[PDB]
Amino acid sequence: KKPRQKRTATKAYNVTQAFGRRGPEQTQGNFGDQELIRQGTDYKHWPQIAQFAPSASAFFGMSRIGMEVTPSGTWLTYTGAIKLDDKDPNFKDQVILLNKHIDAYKTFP
Amino acid sequence: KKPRQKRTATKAYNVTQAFGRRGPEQTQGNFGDQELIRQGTDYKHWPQIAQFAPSASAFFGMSRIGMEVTPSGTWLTYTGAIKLDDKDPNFKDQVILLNKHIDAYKTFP
Ligand SMILES: Nc1nc2ccc(O)cc2s1
Repeated sequence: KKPRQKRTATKAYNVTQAFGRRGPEQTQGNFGDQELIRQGTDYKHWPQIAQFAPSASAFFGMSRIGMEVTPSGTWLTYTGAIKLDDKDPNFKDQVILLNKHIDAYKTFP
Repeated sequence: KKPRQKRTATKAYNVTQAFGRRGPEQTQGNFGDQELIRQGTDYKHWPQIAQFAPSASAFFGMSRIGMEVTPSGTWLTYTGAIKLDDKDPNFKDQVILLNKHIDAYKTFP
C-alpha cells in the first residue's frame, strides 16, 4: 500500500479516486476541471502543469513546513509560492491553463 | 539555471545555494538542521524525509492551489498537509526526524 502522496492519477485510477473530491475545505484539493479529474497524468496538457510541481528536495527546501496533531491524525503541513516567469514565451497560456483548473469544481453541474 | 521548484540540493549545490537561507518569511524555507542544509539529498536520512514529498500528480491533486498577482508578478500559491501513518512501526522515529528539522535554524547562526 503506497501512501496517498506517492499515488499517480490516470484514466484507470483518477484524481477523485486517488486524492478525493475537489472542494473548498482545508483537507480537500481544489485543482482540476472535469477533463483533468477523469484523466490525471493522461490529460493533454499535463506536462504544462507538472512543470510547476516541486522535486522532493524543493518541496522540503522552498516550503514552510510544520507538524499538527488533530483527532484525525498527525499531519505534516506545507505552504509556499512559485513565481511564474513572465519572460517565458508561454506565460500567458500558463496563466490561462492554471486558472481553468483552480476552483473549476464550482461550476460543475 | 533550473527553475527553483525543479532544483535538487546536494553536497555540491546545497540547500542554501538552491533555496536560500532558512528563515520565517513567506517563500523562505524553514526546514533543515546544519547537516541537512550542507548535504541536501546526500543526507543520511534523506529517504526517510522524501517518503513524505508528493508526486507531481499528488501535489496538484492534494493541495489548495491559488494564483496571487502582485507588484512583483504572478505567483502560484500552494498549501496542504500530508498524513503520517500512525500504524507504521517507525512512526515515532518519523515524528522525531521531522521535528529535528522544522525551524532548526532558530538554534544556530
Ligand atoms: N481527507 C484526507 N485524507 C488523507 C489521507 C492521507 C493524506 O496524506 C492526506 C489526506 S486528506
